[PDB]
Amino acid sequence: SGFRKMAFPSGKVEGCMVQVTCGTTTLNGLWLDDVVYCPRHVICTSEDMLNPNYEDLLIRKSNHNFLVQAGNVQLRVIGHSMQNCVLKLKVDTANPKTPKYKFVRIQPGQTFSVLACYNGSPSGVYQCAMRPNFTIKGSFLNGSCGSVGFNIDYDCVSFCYMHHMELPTGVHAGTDLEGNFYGPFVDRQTAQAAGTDTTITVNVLAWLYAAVINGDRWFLNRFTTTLNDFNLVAMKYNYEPLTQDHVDILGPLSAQTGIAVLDMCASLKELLQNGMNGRTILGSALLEDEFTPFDVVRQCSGVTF
Amino acid sequence: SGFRKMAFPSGKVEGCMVQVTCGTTTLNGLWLDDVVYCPRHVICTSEDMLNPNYEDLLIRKSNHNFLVQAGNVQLRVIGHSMQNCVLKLKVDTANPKTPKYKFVRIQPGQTFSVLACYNGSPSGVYQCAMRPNFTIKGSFLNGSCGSVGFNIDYDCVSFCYMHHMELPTGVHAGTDLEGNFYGPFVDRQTAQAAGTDTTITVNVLAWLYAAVINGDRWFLNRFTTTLNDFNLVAMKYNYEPLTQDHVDILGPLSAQTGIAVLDMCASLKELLQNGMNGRTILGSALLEDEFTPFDVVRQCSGVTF
Ligand SMILES: N#CC1(CS(=O)(=O)N2Cc3ccc(Cl)cc3[C@H](C(=O)Nc3cncc4ccccc34)C2)CC1
Ligand SMILES: N#CC1(CS(=O)(=O)N2Cc3ccc(Cl)cc3[C@H](C(=O)Nc3cncc4ccccc34)C2)CC1
Ligand SMILES: [Cl-]
Repeated sequence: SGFRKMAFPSGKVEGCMVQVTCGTTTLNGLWLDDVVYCPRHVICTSEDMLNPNYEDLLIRKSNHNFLVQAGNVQLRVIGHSMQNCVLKLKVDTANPKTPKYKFVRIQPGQTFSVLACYNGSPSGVYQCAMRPNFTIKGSFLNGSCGSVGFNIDYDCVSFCYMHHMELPTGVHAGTDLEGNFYGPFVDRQTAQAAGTDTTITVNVLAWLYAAVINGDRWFLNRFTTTLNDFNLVAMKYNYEPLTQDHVDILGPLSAQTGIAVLDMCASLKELLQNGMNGRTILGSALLEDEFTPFDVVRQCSGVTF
Repeated sequence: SGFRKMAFPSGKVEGCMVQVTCGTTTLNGLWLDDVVYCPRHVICTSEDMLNPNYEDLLIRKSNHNFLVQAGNVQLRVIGHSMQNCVLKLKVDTANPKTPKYKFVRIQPGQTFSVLACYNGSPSGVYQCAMRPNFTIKGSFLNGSCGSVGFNIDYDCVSFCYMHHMELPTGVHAGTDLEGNFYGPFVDRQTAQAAGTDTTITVNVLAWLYAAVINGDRWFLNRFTTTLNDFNLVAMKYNYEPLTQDHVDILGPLSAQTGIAVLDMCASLKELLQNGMNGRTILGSALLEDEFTPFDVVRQCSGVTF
């Protein structure tokens, strides 16, 4: 029993975190094999950020201008290149702690673990989701740039996010490990804002199934709905549309609890129109949307890494 | 900016998890130096658990009855002894991945990270607190016994909890790393139930100071209160008494925000009376009590917004 916001064990990622310094700027790098990956804005001053020309700033740099520190050991930079908004530093030593890994680009609604780092040293681990507006609600202070997001599929670390910036609303933006931003953001000090956000419907449904598995059934009712009628109600409350793909993905949980997906949709409709009436679900007074159907199955079955 | 339920990076603990087998029973062990620590109920059958005589069950066991597996390597048990409710197995190999560590006994209200394991393999990491009734609200399935709770302040891992059992209400009970249970609980399947749980008042106050640091003041008011009048109100809402020790501990957060502890107590009294009226504090519609004053200082910025 129990249902907690759970992150993947971070050990395989901790062994890759390094400190990258370029002049007065210090941030975090990811050391895999003989390459260190970090945000390209490490080569900028506060002044450059206003309107940076990254190739022009990079051409003026030599290998010895980048200081890479792994623990208390200094690594030697023997090459440098740029791919989108990520700087790739070739080093003389391959990381002996390099795990089995892949670079993956995730979709909004997908969750991942974040290993927050400062000066190449991991400080904490938490779970979060890529919001429909492409931002993440992280917890990051100055110096956290270069911190990474990941998932573990069997024994392989899937790196999906690298941290670059904080928006005025306190939410966060970054790139995949190939340097492509999630969302309409740019790595420049200029006016940028998160768009209006929506609730991840398939995730709230998965979390309602996790509550049923744990004994919270007060919100169940005898009613059902059509997929079209549920989507008209979802549009009214700023919830993402539910597709037939989402219904198929919820199939295993629907069979385990004996509650059809459209039967659980009728419960969600009543919760939206009437509220919780002083009651809670899994210790929460809000409808939680940062657990995917896979996360629910994983936590209710004990999958190890 | 941001405020998340954050766990310590688990890497130092993942490198200590092993599988312990005794007959038909399999659970997790913690391998530090040349000793494996695990719950003593690993020597019991389901039948033994009603009224076990551990000394009598243990005297019938030899070193070669315990199978310890670290990764895909088998360890050799060369000694065994019992200390309170923990079994200590001496092995022929010292753990090369043993971190700098301490065994610490915590008080109710204190938080820690849990590395949930099955068959000696880590599955997830989450944050939780020792409830005032000495239980923890974890997320554990059968096979999770022997999973550990820890803090990693600075570079030293302080082990504070080892998982032993689930109570009928779905909550969890366990021991410190010296085998002493937290609470009036026994490693015996007897009529046992958690006492009435209460809210950790000093933690809710710390979390209100975090909300102020992150730029929110909607809940503050022009009032103050005496310590005694606050306690008479709080206990009617099932909140733990706030002691002078707790007031002293909140001193640093009070000086940073400029809000006196008894002024913050007045806001909490009003929030308990009025509810939130459709508003949230740090993304929550309930008052959060699983962040200590020390966790808030560790995560939040030193500059108030
Ligand atoms: N809005 C905003 C803020 C950011 S900033 O203006 O100081 N800043 C401009 C900027 C522009 C583009 C890029 Cl790619 C990076 C960056 C940097 C960036 O975001 N860094 C950070 C990242 N994370 C968490 C931070 C917390 C605190 C201060 C910086 C933080 C620096 C004030 C929060
Ligand atoms: N009530 C209850 C339950 C546990 S039990 O009755 O099967 N059980 C009695 C018992 C008594 C004392 C001691 Cl020391 C250990 C133990 C064991 C124990 O708690 N194991 C577990 C531990 N954690 C999480 C579990 C989840 C699911 C099943 C086992 C779980 C076995 C059914 C939840
Ligand atoms: Cl303590």
